[PDB]
Amino acid sequence: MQIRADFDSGNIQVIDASDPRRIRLAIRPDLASQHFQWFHFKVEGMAPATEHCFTLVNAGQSAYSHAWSGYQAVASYDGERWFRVPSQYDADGLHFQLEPEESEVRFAYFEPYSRERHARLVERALGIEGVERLAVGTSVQGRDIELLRVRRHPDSHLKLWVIAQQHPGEHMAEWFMEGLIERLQRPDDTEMQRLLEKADLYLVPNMNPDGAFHGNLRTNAAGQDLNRAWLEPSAERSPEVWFVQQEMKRHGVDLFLDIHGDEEIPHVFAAGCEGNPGYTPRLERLEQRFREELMARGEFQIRHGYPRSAPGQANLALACNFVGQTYDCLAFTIEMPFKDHDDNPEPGTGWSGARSKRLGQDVLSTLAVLVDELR
Ligand SMILES: N=C(N)NCCS[C@@H](CC(=O)O)C(=O)O
Ligand SMILES: [Zn+2]
Repeated sequence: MQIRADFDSGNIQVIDASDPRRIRLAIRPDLASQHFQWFHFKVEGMAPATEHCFTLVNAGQSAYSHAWSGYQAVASYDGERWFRVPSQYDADGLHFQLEPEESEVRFAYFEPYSRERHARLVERALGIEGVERLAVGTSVQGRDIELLRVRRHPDSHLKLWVIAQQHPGEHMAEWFMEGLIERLQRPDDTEMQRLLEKADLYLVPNMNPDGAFHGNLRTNAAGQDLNRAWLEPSAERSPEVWFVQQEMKRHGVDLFLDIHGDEEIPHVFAAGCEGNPGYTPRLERLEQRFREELMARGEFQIRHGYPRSAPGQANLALACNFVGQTYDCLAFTIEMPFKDHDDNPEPGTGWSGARSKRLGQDVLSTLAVLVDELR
């Protein structure tokens, strides 16, 4: 058989694939940083009625190695239908098995979102009523960072910002954006009519095109963790973030959602700004309102997530905290799992692109209810 990762978001190093029950592979570190966890490769020429056993030998050295426990790898014969496969984790690494029904199959850490799909999403968005490309940034390697604006009423006053995938390996993030944008196509959507009569949406489908294309997990091309560059952005080292901050300064922000994915926690959740020195009772209540309304509508919960920050101990280098404090607006880091959303088990696919898309649509419903309370 032959294994390769010479394509968009591909990531893998082949050690030995001469024995179907002893396939050995290694995950490749980011272009310019030590991080790694995301993997994506294709296998071709597999024999029929044959059990194939894979091992990612260096999983123990990954960025979040403790997150491998309970994680099931994703696979697909066509690149459209993705399914989970039996996986285990021990000192030897991550292992997964499959008796392929076809001669070729792909494996990935999560259902991938290619830049080609990104182009299609942008093309689709600009064909929707009220949608325009407000601005465009440039990544370290010269790829577009589109900023889309949804404005259907020339007298609205609120600016709701949603950006995604600052960390390239968190592909569920742009899937979330696809769901959000596709909902805008609906001819008769009363909730969106109400929301857009009072607010415009500022959307950034992908914050790290270089990292995504190169199959990176954490950093942009220059090796910078974009979500640690908000306190001191650079047009040279973190142009992706520098771009967004300039646009925010000019248009204003009344809501900010930073879409991410968490390797360890098998639950969808949101991390707020309770650690901000600028945190206020107003924001405390708004965060409560958002979580409650979203939990009542989508696959979202509150018990599991990151620990809350002690008063005034937040790291302002993170987008959620920086934007929330700089603009005194409701702000959250939305986190979807690489595993499953255990509250609603669907083992066959675990968390997926489709469920990510749905969460995006349910978030829109939540914003529609809270619009009059944002300011
Ligand atoms: N409150 C913290 N420290 N993180 C939550 C926001 S995103 C976070 C997790 C993620 O990357 O998904 C990160 O930027 O590392
Ligand atoms: Zn992230």
